[PDB]
Amino acid sequence: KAFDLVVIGAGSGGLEAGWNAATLYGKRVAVVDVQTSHGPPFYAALGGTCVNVGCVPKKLMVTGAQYMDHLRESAGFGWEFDGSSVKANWKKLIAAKNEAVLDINKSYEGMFNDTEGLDFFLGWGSLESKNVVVVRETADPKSAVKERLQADHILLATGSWPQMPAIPGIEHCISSNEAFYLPEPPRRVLTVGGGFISVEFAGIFNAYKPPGGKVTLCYRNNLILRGFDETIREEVTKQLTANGIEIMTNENPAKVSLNTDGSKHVTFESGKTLDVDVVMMAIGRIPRTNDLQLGNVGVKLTPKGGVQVDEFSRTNVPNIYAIGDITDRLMLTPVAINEGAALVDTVFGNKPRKTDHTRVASAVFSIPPIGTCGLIEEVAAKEFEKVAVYMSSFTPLMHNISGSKYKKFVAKIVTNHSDGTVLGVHLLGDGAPEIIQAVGVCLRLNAKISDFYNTIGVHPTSAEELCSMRTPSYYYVKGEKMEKLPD
Amino acid sequence: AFDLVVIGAGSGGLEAGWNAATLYGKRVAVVDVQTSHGPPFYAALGGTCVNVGCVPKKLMVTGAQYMDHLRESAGFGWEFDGSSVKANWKKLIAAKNEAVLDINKSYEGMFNDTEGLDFFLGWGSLESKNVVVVRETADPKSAVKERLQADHILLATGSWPQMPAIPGIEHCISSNEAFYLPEPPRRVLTVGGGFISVEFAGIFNAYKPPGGKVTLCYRNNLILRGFDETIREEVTKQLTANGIEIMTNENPAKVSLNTDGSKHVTFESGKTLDVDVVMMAIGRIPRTNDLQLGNVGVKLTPKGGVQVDEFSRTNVPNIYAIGDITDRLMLTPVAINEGAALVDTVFGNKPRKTDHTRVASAVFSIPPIGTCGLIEEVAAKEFEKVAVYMSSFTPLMHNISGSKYKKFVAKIVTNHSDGTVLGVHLLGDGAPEIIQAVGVCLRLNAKISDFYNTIGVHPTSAEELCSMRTPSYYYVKGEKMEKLP
Ligand SMILES: Cc1cc2nc3c(=O)[nH]c(=O)nc-3n(C[C@H](O)[C@H](O)[C@H](O)COP(=O)(O)OP(=O)(O)OC[C@H]3O[C@@H](n4cnc5c(N)ncnc54)[C@H](O)[C@@H]3O)c2cc1C
Ligand SMILES: Cc1cc2nc3c(=O)[nH]c(=O)nc-3n(C[C@H](O)[C@H](O)[C@H](O)COP(=O)(O)OP(=O)(O)OC[C@H]3O[C@@H](n4cnc5c(N)ncnc54)[C@H](O)[C@@H]3O)c2cc1C
Ligand SMILES: FC(F)(F)CNCC#Cc1nc(-c2ccc3c(ccn3CCC3CCNCC3)c2)sc1C1(N2CCCC2)CCCCC1
Ligand SMILES: FC(F)(F)CNCC#Cc1nc(-c2ccc3c(ccn3CCC3CCNCC3)c2)sc1C1(N2CCCC2)CCCCC1
Repeated sequence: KAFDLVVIGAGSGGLEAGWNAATLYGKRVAVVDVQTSHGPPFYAALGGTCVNVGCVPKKLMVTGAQYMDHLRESAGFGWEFDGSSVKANWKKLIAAKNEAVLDINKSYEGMFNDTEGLDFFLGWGSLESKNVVVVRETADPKSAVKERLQADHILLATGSWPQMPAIPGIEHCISSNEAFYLPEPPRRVLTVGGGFISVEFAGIFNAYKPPGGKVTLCYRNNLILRGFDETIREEVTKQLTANGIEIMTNENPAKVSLNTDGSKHVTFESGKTLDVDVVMMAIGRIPRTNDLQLGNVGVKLTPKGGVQVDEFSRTNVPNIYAIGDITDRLMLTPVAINEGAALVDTVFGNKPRKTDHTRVASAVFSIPPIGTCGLIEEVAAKEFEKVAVYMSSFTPLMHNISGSKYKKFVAKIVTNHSDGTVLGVHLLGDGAPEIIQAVGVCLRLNAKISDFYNTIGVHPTSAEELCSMRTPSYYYVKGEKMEKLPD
Repeated sequence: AFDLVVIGAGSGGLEAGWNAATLYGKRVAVVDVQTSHGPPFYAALGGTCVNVGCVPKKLMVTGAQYMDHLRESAGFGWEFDGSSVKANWKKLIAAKNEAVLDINKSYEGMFNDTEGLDFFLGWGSLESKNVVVVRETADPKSAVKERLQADHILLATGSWPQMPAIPGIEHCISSNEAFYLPEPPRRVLTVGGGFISVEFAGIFNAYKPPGGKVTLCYRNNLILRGFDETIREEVTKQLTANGIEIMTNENPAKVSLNTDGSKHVTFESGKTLDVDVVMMAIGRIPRTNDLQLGNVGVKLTPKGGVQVDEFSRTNVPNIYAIGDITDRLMLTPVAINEGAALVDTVFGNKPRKTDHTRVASAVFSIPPIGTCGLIEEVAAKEFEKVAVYMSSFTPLMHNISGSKYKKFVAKIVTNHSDGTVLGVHLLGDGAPEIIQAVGVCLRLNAKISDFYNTIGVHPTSAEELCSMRTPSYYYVKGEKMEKLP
């Protein structure tokens, strides 16, 4: 079996590369993955982490969680019903999520069956030589060989995996993988970590918890969501707290033990203790390099765990490439897709293309959600002499009527004040993920603040706030925050 | 005397008045017929948008969307006593009224606390080229309250619902009265295919009592003329899917009262229909009749609008007109923009004119619409080679929500000679929020490549705009075809 391209990992980046190479350039492509559908024992499968245990199921479950707010908020608009009859059925949510993910799994299987020159191989891929991918029954190099795929080009696209801390009792904890299949919703749950996964699941568990429940989120440092706009970091903290979620900053689990009833007794480094039914570790994700036998061929890793690549996704070994989370840069599905498409254009279409990793728009599906693109102000302050910050914060009108007055919308714009170029936009509130997409197009066009405030607004929307800010709220000159420019 | 007298304390009038008083310290007078919302005049301090337009409409559509939320929650495991569910229209209106009144009071405070900015209650009209007379009523013979001497006069009285001349028209309401119905109508007929008719059809559909039915009729074949045709057809389907009856090629010919107070509607086709409310939403016309424009010779357009040049100047020197009274784009942000540009031009020697192209707008139907720029059939007449990029899909949540019919539609129209985006048209939840930043993109003359080379935000409906790289069909010399010749 001799192929133009062998892809290890049928995920976001791998599938884009395979589909493009086969359909746009008529190449013979083989793609390897460990399962054809979502779930245990391997969780990720055909379609990748995003489809199976990532963006897709997460979005469906956050959507379900939002109905706790919708039901309560409907009363302010005249909707009446027996509030004591409201119950949330977790099994129905999981079952419905499983059907939707499975429909995607089945669709991708049909893609392979019907696309000439695009073949799927079930098993574990690893590097035997520079031009041979071996597929084995299990991740263990001692397992039986299923196929040896001769490859002119090899693409490593195995994604990432939850990082689990080595504390006593870690075996009593779960990761996001298992959270997607919990048989019942935890009455008490501890989500460990300050990143988007911990925050998003905290909102899910908070909505579906049985009566007398409580969600606690802990984070080793002082403020959650490191890397996001600081104003938004503080606001989501308040709006999470306002919805019943306890946030434990400057705390970190030291050990976990079992109570007689099966619940978990958590002890933190500070000495505090907490009894919960589930402990979900979401402290990070690390590149999935352990099963590929990279040493057989000499593929180098970076000082971090990621496969080292240049801007064209080339490793140090000729004709072996790597994209997506395994490179440990921006762990986002659309980035992996773009890298895979650019790689195929470069290798097979003599159209050199490289992914732009700046000005990438992204979102956090907390409740309310975050939408962001570009630099935060403290980063821009170290790269530009004069930086201006335009800021607007307000409780939308519907939320004064709804009774959720804590739901303040935040809109921030960071600019290079020398010429007004927009460096970053940061949004908190309903619709922020949908708003920020086209803002990404604006930033690619090097839009200036005047391009925004001279655009006529759409009324009434939250987005029009971005076109209503023409005077900076404060500045950073040579890195120093100040309300007004010197002179 | 006054540097500026503004007739109409609405979107454009208040922007013009506020800017002139605070940015240039000019002495400004503003006239309006009411200080707070509601009958008999409905519009008041704050304009149509605040009192009987964008703001209350948005609140009431938000309330209407909960009918879908309550139903769709079941697909995600939520249950509750469905038989205990009631949509309390009176609570909605009461909540809406207090929100609008709070805005009325806010503008009331603005006038009291801003020097050089004064408000006069009454009906304004043109006595001469430098005199605005304020009377007690719209009747030109009613008692005079004030005579405002003005170096500059701004006409900003907005528009008014159009009503057809059919027997029994008096028994029909407009959008004005719809905001104050004491009870939600069990059976309602909304007349017209425009955005007001569609938006209120969804409001009435959500709050109607048991056994209710919303019917929308339009005199031609397809509602929402002027919007993208793919969206026009898909909106029709999704309105039908939610229980709204859409009567195309039908037009009321007469209305009479039944013995129970309901209305008996006879159509031109001979069909009949009994409803509790008939809402006329066939158009909006410039509100010029009460101004006595003949006293000074302000010329009107053949369609009834106050004729203005690019800087909002009438044919009479030092008399200007902005907003819906000009019969251009009847949008609040446009009126605001025209008002600010006028003041900058007149009182700041910084000539500014409003750009009326590539303006983003929205329809808060269920599902909503977001649009900016040209539709393809207009572009086809204006450009030799036009490409249309089209994508339809079911958002993830609607695979399990129980509303499979809620397709999201994304359309991009470009000048295929250079790929310049000429229009973007969206249908589905989030479209109003998505299209705002698209307006910034069109200002920057974004090309289709600028969209599909931008990395998407996943999972969102908006990322579909960055996923269309190949045209679905073209227009060449106005001729539709799948492939180029
Ligand atoms: C809970 C969660 C939520 C997320 N939400 C979002 C979001 O909202 N937006 C967003 O942009 N990103 C999100 N991400 C990130 C996104 O899922 C990843 O960045 C993206 O899936 C990376 O794709 P990839 O091609 O690098 O690898 P993946 O998509 O992870 O695909 C890797 C595939 O390789 C397979 N594989 C692994 N080892 C082998 C082997 N030896 N042989 C054969 N196959 C193998 C796996 O089964 C897997 O299917 C989320 C991630 C998580 C965990
Ligand atoms: C139901 C509905 C929904 C709408 N929704 C939207 C939307 O979502 N988005 C959007 O952009 N636009 C919307 N519009 C349009 C928007 O309301 C108008 O385009 C905007 O208000 C125009 O403002 P203006 O300054 O032209 O006049 P207006 O804001 O209408 O103000 C005119 C004012 O002048 C006063 N007046 C009139 N005659 C006299 C007189 N003789 N003397 C003194 N005062 C007088 C009136 O009382 C009124 O307050 C909607 C309109 C309606 C009817
Ligand atoms: F939520 C998700 F967004 F994740 C859902 N998945 C998105 C997708 C997809 C997709 N499905 C394809 C698909 C799916 C099924 C298919 C075929 C070809 C044949 N079949 C099955 C046959 C049936 C019946 C005949 N009509 C076509 C479908 C293609 S190709 C494809 C694209 N991607 C490439 C790889 C990643 C996704 C192709 C390029 C444009 C964007 C989407
Ligand atoms: F539809 C909306 F809901 F959006 C309407 N509200 C929008 C607004 C406003 C606004 N309010 C003002 C306002 C409102 C109240 C004010 C003052 C100055 C003094 N006051 C009184 C404040 C007192 C304080 C005590 N409590 C009573 C009110 C100013 S000035 C003003 C702005 N425009 C002015 C005219 C049109 C809008 C100013 C320029 C930026 C846009 C908004």
